[PDB]
Amino acid sequence: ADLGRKITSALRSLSNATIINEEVLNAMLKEVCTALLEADVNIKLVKQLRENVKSAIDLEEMASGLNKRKMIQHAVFKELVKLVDPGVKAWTPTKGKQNVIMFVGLQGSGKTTTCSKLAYYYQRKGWKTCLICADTFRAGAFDQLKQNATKARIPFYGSYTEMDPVIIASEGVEKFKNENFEIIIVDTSGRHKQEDSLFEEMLQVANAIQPDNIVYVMDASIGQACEAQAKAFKDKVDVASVIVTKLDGHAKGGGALSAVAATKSPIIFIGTGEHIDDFEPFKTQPFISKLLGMQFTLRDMYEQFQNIMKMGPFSQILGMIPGFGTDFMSKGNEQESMARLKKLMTIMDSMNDQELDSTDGAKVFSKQPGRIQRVARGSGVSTRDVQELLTQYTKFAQMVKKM
RNA sequence: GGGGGACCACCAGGUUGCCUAAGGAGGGGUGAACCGGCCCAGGUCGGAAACGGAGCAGGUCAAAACUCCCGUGCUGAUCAGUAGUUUAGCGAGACCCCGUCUC
Repeated sequence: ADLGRKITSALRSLSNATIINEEVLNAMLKEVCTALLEADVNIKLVKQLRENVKSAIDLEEMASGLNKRKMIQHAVFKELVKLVDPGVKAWTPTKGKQNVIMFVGLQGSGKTTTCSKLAYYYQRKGWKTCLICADTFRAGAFDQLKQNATKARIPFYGSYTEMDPVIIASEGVEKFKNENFEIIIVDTSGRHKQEDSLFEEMLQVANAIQPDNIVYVMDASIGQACEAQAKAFKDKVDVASVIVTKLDGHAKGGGALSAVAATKSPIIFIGTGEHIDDFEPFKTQPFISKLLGMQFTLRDMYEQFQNIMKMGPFSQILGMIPGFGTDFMSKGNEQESMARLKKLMTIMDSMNDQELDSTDGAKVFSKQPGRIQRVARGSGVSTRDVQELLTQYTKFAQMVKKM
């Protein structure tokens, strides 16, 4: 979210000036290239983007009569497309039946986190996922995967110390082909801080099973050293994809994105932190756009809050829409405003059908002050917080019936 | 957490009356608004945890209080007028005819 501010500052530097000449475009691209280099992005490819922008739109030829800065922002957006993502969306849905997808990461790339949290989105969309943990050389990560996975009702077939990921993955697939499942995600192990050594075993697994998709997990902390690895990743398996993880902990994600774009592949999923909810599919060009340029009852409010928290996760889509304004994007590192909503929902759950189905619950609570005091017995929140909720509901209903 | 006393309200259920014009050891419901108990999701408090406390939704009633019905005794009142019994006459009159007389 820093690169968008740095290029929005470059757009504000284009605006509010009465110059327009080649020097302003030069000084703006001098600030754009500085922002890309401070991300990580390679000065050769950035100067290639710059000379492509100049060869596309010079200012020596006269397209006489022209609204400016709009097609300039569009050309900068277009060249940042023609480098970050190769175009239209990478194919996210569930690819037919039984969906055998392989995952190979790196040591320290949050293999357990990615392989745990990718299943929740397909389970919420309505697709049955099954994880085969062939992480044979990580006995502790077996226990972390099981402790994080038993809260999600997922079957598991895999034992300890068989030393054969081929046999473990094959017996996993042939046992999850029993109850007619749909997605089979196979999580393979780590070795040697992988030089050239696990790809032989992964070719053995692929020759044994013949999977459908192969997705490799990459980090944002590596930066411009992703290229030599990605050459091997895209020469050994052609039909394969990337998941770039760990964005909020580093300032070097754009360099990894530029390395993947220079090695010419589309990216399906992306990770944005350590929490469960920090994964997003790719809406490629609108990600770059959102980055650069931005009778009502108590039961009715409770059900609308149910619908809003049902549209809950969704934060990179719902929070980056034009028309919001400045002074946001942190709100105290984004946690408590989503957390207190469930608390207010339980304060509303401390009400009965009469209070929730009456016409004006604030008027009913003003007529009967013991109804305010009855919420505090079962919600356990303070009566002051109940009264603050009722004043917020009163102002809310006033803004609704005036709205 | 382990134990010794003292007091209040009630229930089951066995004997009962210095008790009634009658006083069921009946059934049901709310148990709300903080004022009965139990199980207590989520949450909160204490704790490093195990776990435990106050306990909300929700469910529950042999045992806080309230209320309804049946039975009960007093008590007005309604219904069918059911029940088993209680003109005529007289005296005068015009003209004509018949005789007499005179000129």
